[PDB]
Amino acid sequence: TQPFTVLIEGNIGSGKTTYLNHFEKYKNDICLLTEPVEKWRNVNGVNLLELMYKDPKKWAMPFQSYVTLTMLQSHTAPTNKKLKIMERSIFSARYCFVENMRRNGSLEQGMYNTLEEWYKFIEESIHVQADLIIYLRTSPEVAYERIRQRARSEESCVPLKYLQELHELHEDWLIHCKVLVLDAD
Amino acid sequence: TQPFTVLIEGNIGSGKTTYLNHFEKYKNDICLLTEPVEKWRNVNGVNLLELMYKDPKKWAMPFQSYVTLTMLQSHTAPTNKKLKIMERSIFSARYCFVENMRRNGSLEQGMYNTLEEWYKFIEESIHVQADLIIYLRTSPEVAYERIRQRARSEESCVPLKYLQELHELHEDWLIHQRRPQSCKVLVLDAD
Ligand SMILES: Nc1ccn([C@H]2C[C@H](O)[C@@H](CO)O2)c(=O)n1
Ligand SMILES: Nc1ccn([C@H]2C[C@H](O)[C@@H](CO)O2)c(=O)n1
Repeated sequence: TQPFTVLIEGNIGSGKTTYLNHFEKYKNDICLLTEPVEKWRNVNGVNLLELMYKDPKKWAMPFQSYVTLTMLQSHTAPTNKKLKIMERSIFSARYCFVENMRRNGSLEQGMYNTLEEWYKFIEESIHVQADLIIYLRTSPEVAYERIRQRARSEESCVPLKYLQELHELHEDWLIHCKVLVLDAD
Repeated sequence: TQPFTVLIEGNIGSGKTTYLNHFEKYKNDICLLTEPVEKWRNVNGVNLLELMYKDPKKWAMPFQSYVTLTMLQSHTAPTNKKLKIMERSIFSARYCFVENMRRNGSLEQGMYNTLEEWYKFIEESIHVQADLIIYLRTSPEVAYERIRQRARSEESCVPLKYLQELHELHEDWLIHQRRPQSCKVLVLDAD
């Protein structure tokens, strides 16, 4: 029992937070689920996001596992509203962020495989509500400027190359469920 | 929709496999779920059990996460039989095996916390069927002997100290009732 669901997808620095704020005035009639970064930063006093960025070969696995969980919690969360808008999803976690961490060697085969088994079990047990994806398409260099533009201790070591990798993965998934592409440049 | 469920608990080398085999002849009327070791040994060609034992600080986290999943799959698996018997459970994973890996330093705080968030979400979303626990109570020394008397596998180098740690945790849970079980425990002398 889930309302019409829109997912906001795009690279780091694609303006999703700014875009999602346009909907804040409609909170009375729309279910607005911000990406649970605050959950990730305080898993009982542990900042998994910081640990992942600081040491990905060690922390990519637990971090992405906790991402999967929190996204699943958002996807299945109860609301009486007839429209739901989600910042990101279990799908970008899987198809972009986990895939990239596998490709750059931060997730070893067995760790990726464990994450993959969870996704399979989720998809087999739960139909995940996804009616529309709004893809905030950017160029990696503009995304880079947006990250530096905002003070975020965690992401302040992310190379342009990493953003390029995440860009191509969003392109594969979303270009190469209805997808609406917006020029977020 | 799950039948009456019995969970077989106890240390490594407590004789659970031998004990579960006594029920094999009753497969027609009982749902028999062996501990999914074969799944753990072959996660797309990856032996997570071997990797965990060889390098626990690296592999305890993904291993126990996969344990959680496979146990959950067993707990929720469909059967038309009116009795189900399970070798181990999500509860021993949480209360003994994960707790011990946390205490010995193989699971850092953040990794333990991630595993714990999954357990919470599972208990809040799914009532896990558990009607009876049969505790195959052994002494660590006997559990140790059983391991060293059988064929070599991933387990075969676990120190006696590790088995003593797991023993006390099974006692805390199943005898002291210091973990939130609320379930009848039948203790058997598996020595
Ligand atoms: N599946 C995800 C989702 C988000 N992030 C990171 C990218 C940003 O740095 C931050 C906020 O979205 O979290 C991530 O590594 N993996
Ligand atoms: N949660 C669990 C369950 C089992 N095992 C191990 C103990 C045995 O060595 C092997 C087969 O039971 O798996 C484990 O490390 N963690």
